[PDB]
Amino acid sequence: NSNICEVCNKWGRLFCCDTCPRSFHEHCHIPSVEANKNPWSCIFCRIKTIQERCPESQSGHQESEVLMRQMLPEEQLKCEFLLLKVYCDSKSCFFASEPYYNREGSQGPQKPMWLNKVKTSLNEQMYTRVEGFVQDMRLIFHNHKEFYREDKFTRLGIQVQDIFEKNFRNIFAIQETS
Ligand SMILES: [Zn+2]
Ligand SMILES: [Zn+2]
Ligand SMILES: [Zn+2]
Repeated sequence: NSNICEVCNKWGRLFCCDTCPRSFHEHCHIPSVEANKNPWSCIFCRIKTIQERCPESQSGHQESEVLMRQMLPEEQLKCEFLLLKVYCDSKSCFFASEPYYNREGSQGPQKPMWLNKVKTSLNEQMYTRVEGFVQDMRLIFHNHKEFYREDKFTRLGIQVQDIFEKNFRNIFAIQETS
């Protein structure tokens, strides 16, 4: 197994996957690493198993169909993995915790949003459809663009949104387009 956390790239108290060489901090894995379960398989292994069981699940889909799916166990898992993929980028630190807004010439957003809040919402099964999760994720970056306006700090929102969007298209097998 790896000697660093797959998500945050630091050593510490790590839990090791039994089916691949990844390791995790307890609250870096999503969902949080399970108390018992020997063997234990991480979210990367669980996602690979879904595709292996149903190879046709990788054929191209329309985004509009994906968004309307109900959050059954497999879609819940895919959203947890997509959230994890955003936490795996170090620039996710800017969007993890509750923001505040006091900048000359800007007003804060109507509905603030952040990664930890989305993490809690997923854990408490508050989203009924994939659309709920995706809308909150996109809102994080949209609020950031709007608030920071012409400051070059707006680019962090662009960069982290690109990681989200790429991973969304991969995990949910969105039909490739020009
Ligand atoms: Zn970690
Ligand atoms: Zn694994
Ligand atoms: Zn199948």
